[PDB]
Amino acid sequence: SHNALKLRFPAEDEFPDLSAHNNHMAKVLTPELYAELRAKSTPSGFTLDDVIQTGVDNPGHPYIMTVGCVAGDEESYEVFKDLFDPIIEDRHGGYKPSDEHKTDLNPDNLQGGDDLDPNYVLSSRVRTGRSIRGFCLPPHCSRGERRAIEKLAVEALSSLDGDLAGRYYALKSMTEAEQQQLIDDHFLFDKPVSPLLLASGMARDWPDARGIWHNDNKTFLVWVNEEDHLRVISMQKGGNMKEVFTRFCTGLTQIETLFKSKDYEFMWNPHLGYILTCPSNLGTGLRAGVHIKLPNLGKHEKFSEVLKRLRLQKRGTGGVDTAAVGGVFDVSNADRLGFSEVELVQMVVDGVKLLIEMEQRLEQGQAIDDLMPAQK
Amino acid sequence: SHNALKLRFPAEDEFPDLSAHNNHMAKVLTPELYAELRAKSTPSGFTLDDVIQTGVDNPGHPYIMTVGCVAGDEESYEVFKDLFDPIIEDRHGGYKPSDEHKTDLNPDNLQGGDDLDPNYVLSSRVRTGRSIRGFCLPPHCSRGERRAIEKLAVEALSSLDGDLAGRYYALKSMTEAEQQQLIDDHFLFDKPVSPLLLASGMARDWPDARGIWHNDNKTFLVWVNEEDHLRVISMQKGGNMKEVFTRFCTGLTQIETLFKSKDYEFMWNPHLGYILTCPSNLGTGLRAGVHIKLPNLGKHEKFSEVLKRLRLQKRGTGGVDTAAVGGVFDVSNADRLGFSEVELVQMVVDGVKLLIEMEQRLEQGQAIDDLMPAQK
Ligand SMILES: Nc1ncnc2c1ncn2[C@@H]1O[C@H](COP(=O)(O)OP(=O)(O)O)[C@@H](O)[C@H]1O
Ligand SMILES: [Mg+2]
Repeated sequence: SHNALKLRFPAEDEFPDLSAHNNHMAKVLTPELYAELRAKSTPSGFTLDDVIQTGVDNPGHPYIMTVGCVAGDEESYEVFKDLFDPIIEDRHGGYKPSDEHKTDLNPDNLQGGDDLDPNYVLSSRVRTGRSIRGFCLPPHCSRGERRAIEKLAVEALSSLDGDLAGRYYALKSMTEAEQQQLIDDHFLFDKPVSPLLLASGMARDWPDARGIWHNDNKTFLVWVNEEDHLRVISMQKGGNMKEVFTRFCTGLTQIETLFKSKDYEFMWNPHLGYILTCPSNLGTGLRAGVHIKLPNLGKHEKFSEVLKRLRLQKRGTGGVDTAAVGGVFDVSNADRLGFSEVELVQMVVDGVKLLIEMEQRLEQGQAIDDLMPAQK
Repeated sequence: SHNALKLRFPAEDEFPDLSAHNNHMAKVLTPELYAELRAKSTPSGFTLDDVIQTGVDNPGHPYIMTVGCVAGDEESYEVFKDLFDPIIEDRHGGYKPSDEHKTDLNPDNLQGGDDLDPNYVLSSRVRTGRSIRGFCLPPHCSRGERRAIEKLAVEALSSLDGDLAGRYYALKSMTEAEQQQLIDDHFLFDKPVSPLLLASGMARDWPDARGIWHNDNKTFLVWVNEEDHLRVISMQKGGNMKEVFTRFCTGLTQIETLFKSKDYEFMWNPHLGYILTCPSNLGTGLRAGVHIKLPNLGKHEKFSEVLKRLRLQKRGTGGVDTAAVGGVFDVSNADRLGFSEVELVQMVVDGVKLLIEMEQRLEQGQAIDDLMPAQK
């Protein structure tokens, strides 16, 4: 046993140096908490050192605040709750250990959002992730488990029909140009270059058992075995978020149904909602957003604050690990736990509209300056 | 006695609540049939409540309907025929109570099948199950009966020689080395984890009297006292399905002959063929299939349809085989009752050969429409 060897050393000699680190894990992990949890392990053998490695290796990130830790299996969140609970509370605006997560996958509860200004919104996307109970998560899953997961996913998705009928495209089976085309077109996950993906062990055996399934129009897609067992995605050009979300809920429900038929269930509990690798993706694990052109807003003052006020996050055109190019920003809901899928999409819709108005505060004749403070 | 107690309650007080159930048993068990059959029992004491317990415990799924009942002895099918007959008819595509099942274990009747293209067929296999008359089935057999069955099996199997010379491995005394080898060879079975099997009572006293026997060449395998008294499997790499089926037939014949010399025989009758625990396994209880490479066809939208038309079904795989090929499948006959063992193996042989033709067409980037078969 390796952990057994490490346990021969006093806890202080193994405690990581997080002095110049800026991630959620670093903000919570103390010498005391490390000494208390370093001897524990989940049934699959995942340990605290495994949980925090990415956060030790990556002091920060150039575009967003990172969590700095991952779960290796469903039991990770329980065995190491004294580490995860505070992180979750911080990352998800005060979500406490005693709080409950609520789901709402009914499109009808989303007001408007069916016509975000086309001149500003180039495309709308809604995604989430799901883990199959009984298997270890990507940071820890063996080649055998990953292949088993791929087998089940492929089997299940082959049942989707109608507008959701599609095909599975194994990473290994596509040419270099085919892969890059899908990536650049915003459909497929990038090559394993993410500092998180690398340091957490999620890039092992790449591209074995990884792939993408999608319908003919590429408006509904499922990533298999990338950062999570499954990443369910609904997307299309334009700003009809309502339509995107409706298709999302429909396909997501049909997928769970298919899995249940085979007696498989997604990792889920009343407190954390759906369980995923990264604590930031718990609850709904939902990220709804748009590629929005705001060449001046992205430059304007306190833009970072307007997004913070609306619980929104910004990413590059190529995603979280990229910068915005041509003034096109990736704007989506920053929160995922403590709000329902419907409430989340509603925040993006309402937030975008504002961003647009704030976007039109110069080309015509206006600008924030008068009615602003007076916080109430 | 206990049944006498229940008979003191009105039938509707003992009637199971199958409001949210989706299994064959639930479909046919009306309040009237329950009241008509709840007072009956077989000579071994098996009652209707015993027959349907697993179906009451396991609701099944709308999309995938389970059987929901089991036979506890040979008489169960007769005593509770008013339950089983409709279930059998529905499950086996219209097999009527008056239909006859023809058994054909003569390899000479199989046309060809000795040359399935080895560039596609990685291995061939034929599996079945048998029950020994005079003993209750797994859900109901006592420790004594189970041990008696094991002793008979071990004795007969130890008599096999030459190509069928083998060794017996009791689960009880199994070492770590033996189980790992058995695991690597895909020969091991463990205590069931399926609630459908557990709820029937078939896993009692595990692993008492359970065992694994296989010949030295590892082309003939027998499981003792698992789902049924005996599960017989013949296999080998390549596409010589005729050879596999021939070994299958010879092994079964010799075993049966050894049993007869001791005044024992397999449960069998002109209507249901070989009697087994689950109604879905009646008739031949045979599954003949191939591990086959079909990377192109496997991605074709008409793949599931072609298999359906050929009266075949598939299962994806999770090994290095499909990983390297990008599509290896387990394809076998779908029918069990109303077709002889020969007709069933013939359908796999004929179907496979067409699948290979379609695969070769797709390799040439051609269409397979002209090869599409009509439902048979
Ligand atoms: N609103 C959007 N419209 C079109 N593509 C998008 C949108 N948001 C993100 N993407 C695509 O998703 C990728 C980045 O995904 P991130 O890494 O941002 O996904 P994460 O949302 O997985 O769950 C990028 O390559 C980009 O092409
Ligand atoms: Mg991503």
